[PDB]
Amino acid sequence: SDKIIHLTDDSFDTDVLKADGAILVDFWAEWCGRPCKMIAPILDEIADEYQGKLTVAKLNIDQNPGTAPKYGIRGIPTLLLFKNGEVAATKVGALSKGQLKEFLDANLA
Ligand SMILES: [Cu+2]
Repeated sequence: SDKIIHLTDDSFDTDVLKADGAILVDFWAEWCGRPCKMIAPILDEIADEYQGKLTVAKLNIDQNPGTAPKYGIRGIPTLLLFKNGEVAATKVGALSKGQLKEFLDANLA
């Protein structure tokens, strides 16, 4: 987890919406079991691998309850890709590294 911005509702406008470039935000909570657990190792790899192309960040919805409403998240994990203030694309549930790389490659072009 060294490269992964830990977000709060207070920091989201600054860290995400005012940032240059792309950032992938993982919405999660401790009560999400296996599907959240399954993507957390892969995100450390992606954050490493897309260094300078993309920032990965996590927001725990329990501890931070006002963000997922403004973007309509129904379930966790949900991954939202932001490019310069805007939602470019959404991926819901657990997925493999290979299909997470397909989602980021198609959208960082
Ligand atoms: Cu790390």
